[PDB]
Amino acid sequence: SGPVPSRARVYTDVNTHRPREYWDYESHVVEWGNQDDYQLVRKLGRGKYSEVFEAINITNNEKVVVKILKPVKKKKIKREIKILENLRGGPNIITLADIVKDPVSRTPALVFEHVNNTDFKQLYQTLTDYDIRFYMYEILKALDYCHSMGIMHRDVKPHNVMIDHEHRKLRLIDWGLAEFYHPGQEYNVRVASRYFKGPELLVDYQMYDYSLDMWSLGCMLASMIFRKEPFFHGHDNYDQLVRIAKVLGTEDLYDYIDKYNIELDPRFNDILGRHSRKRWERFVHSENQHLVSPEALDFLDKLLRYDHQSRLTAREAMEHPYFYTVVKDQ
Repeated sequence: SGPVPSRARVYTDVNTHRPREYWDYESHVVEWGNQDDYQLVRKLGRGKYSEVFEAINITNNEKVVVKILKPVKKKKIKREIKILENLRGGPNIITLADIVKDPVSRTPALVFEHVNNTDFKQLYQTLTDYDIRFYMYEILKALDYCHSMGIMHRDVKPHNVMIDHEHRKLRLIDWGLAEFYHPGQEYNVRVASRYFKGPELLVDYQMYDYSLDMWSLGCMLASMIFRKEPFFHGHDNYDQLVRIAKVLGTEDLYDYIDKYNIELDPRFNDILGRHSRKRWERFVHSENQHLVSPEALDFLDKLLRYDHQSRLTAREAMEHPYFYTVVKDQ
């Protein structure tokens, strides 16, 4: 008959109670800043959709990050801009400062607050048990904020978390794939990076919600505590589900597709097979011992569920025993 509907357990109708202007991004009017305000200093990186530069605001000699957009549908640019403006001032959310027309690409360039960051390459190297708890807690603040505001990030992974370790300061960035949550809406499943895609995305269940972000956060945590980056390292979208299935087992997977009456791709038949659910202990060795605790495993288990309804919400996560010691400190 087709798949069973679903709604977010939390923040279900927040957008419905807003004025349409809040989520009706297609009708947002960009008000352009002055592109001569900013002088480019050096290239920071290349994205799928942007070139990223360090720049100076000459009017006030402050350091900024400029994201020059590749050509993309104006719809998508209005979205990102709208989401960024709705979220401004929220905890650990990157601040958009200005928006300008690049004279050379004739495309938008978003201008962000500068964040002096340590590379997750050289960072997930040096992190103590406490650091991970602290930063995950900081990420959860950002995710509970943006979910409470009717927005799912849809691209949570280590690249999108900026940490200034010297200042113990964290920002969730790259809001380019983020969407407004509406009960009943069927989303594109071609979001997130492979290693971070929820099972919902992999079996093509379009009526997903904020809980997607919680899976992704599970993948990050797994890779930090067990020191295997990325944790679920599939070579393509089908191999990804099989890698998950090999840890979480096939019984719950098939239970999941059953509950939601999901029609599984015939390609998946010959490859999923039959796998038991593994105990987390099998990833604990002497190099990662000091980051793994019973608290940490209980928490990770509660994030990494096929059934998106059963995963913790950002808010429930934040009150898990794993964070008791960081909560007391603040």
